[PDB]
Amino acid sequence: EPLAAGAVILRRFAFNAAEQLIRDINDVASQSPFRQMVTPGGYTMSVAMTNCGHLGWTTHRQGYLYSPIDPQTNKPWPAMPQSFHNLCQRAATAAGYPDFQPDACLINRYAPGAKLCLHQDKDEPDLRAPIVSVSLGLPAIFQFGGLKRNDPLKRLLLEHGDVVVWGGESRLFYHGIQPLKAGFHPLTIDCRYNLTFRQAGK
DNA sequence: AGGTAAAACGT
DNA sequence: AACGGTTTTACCT
Ligand SMILES: O=C(O)CCC(=O)C(=O)O
Ligand SMILES: [Mn+2]
Repeated sequence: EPLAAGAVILRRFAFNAAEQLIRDINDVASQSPFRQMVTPGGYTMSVAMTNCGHLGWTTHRQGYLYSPIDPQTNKPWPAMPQSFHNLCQRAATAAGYPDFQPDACLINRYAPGAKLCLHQDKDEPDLRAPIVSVSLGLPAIFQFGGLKRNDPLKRLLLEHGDVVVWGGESRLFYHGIQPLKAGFHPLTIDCRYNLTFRQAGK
């Protein structure tokens, strides 16, 4: 059984590419550091984030925004690593989205207990473009629902190297990550990373 | 009028 | 601890 209409999980798709992806996460973070963003309501997110590529997802007092500039450093986000772009392209093609051209990569870091409450990815103007989501390190429970918040949830363990792609009919589906369980991974030591690729511009 | 804020406590 | 209330409102454009 596939995940949803226009959605698929590619298990261990990024396993072989993982070590290089993690080196490149470190390189990106050396320029635009991980930070826990503050919601408009004034709460600090448990997930630490940074971005690469032309546009980066951020919180602001007025809401959420994709920006070409890191508001912390006041410099552009680091360029999207070739390893990121190549993996994303291969995953998108395998998932049935061969024309996907991302211009934005959000890098999430989960410490033990870190979560991402059920939400939609909707800050992007071109809804024809899919989401490519790459898991690295410690395993996490991914929630995948429907168009409405109360739509029944699928719960899927996402392990190191797993790639999830959604778009088309499932593009605006609610999804999230349950509080991360503590553990060890030889490549990340004590955390989970996630790479979320999007077309956020035109 | 529609979009977005909640990507964030009680049972 | 899975589910759902809150946005059951307050501001922008
Ligand atoms: O960490 C994940 O697997 C999901 C991340 C996510 O939903 C997001 O960054 O919008
Ligand atoms: Mn998301």
